[PDB]
Amino acid sequence: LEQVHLTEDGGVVKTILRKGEGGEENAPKKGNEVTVHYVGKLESSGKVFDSSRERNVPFKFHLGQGEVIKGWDICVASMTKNEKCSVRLDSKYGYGEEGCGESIPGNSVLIFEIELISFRE
Amino acid sequence: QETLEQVHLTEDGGVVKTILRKGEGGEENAPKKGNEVTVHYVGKLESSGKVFDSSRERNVPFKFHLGQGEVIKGWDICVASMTKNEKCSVRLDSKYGYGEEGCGESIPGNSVLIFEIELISFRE
Repeated sequence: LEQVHLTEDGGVVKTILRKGEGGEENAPKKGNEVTVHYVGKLESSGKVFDSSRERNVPFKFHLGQGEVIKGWDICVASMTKNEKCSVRLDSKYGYGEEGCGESIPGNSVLIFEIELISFRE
Repeated sequence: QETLEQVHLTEDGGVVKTILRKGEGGEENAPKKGNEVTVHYVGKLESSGKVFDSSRERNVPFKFHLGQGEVIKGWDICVASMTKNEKCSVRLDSKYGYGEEGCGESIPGNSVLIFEIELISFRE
């Protein structure tokens, strides 16, 4: 087991499933475009609400710029190339009391399996 | 402040586009279902005027595949109607946005959204 508490409130907890390359040169940096695959589920039901794997299209975003939910910017910033994790996000690090659309109720804990495939600038 | 034509893209008034800058003419200049489009956008709540998301602030154009349901419905409908270099303002009723649930701290349930969208480019 390695369950990394990335925030001190226990709201972002990254369980490492497969260790990445591990280097200092090996983590993305702020403003980098990252490429990931992910599978997102609600903790409450365990049901998947979004999967880039199902779409067969890797997801790209720019790190640390608020293009994704807070818990993603925190989690991905902690990953190394080829790392696969399962991250548990309290609602404060996801969509909060409001929720998001039909699939994510208010105050939902989200669990994402994230695999960091590559990054560049 | 110019008097600008509004283009209704649905029969229910829920997606209404105002062209601020006309894009390039022709069909070669309209994106097709499945194309990767690149846009800049600024999204605000109609009720308060608060900006909830802006690719312009990030200085990073946003890319998605058109017509796949990978963006809110009003975006699939609006961008399908644009041509290269068009800049528009589109008003989305919540049916075409985030619905009764809303989306995070900045988008309440049943919110009308206003997006300024610029279609920068697209490709297969």
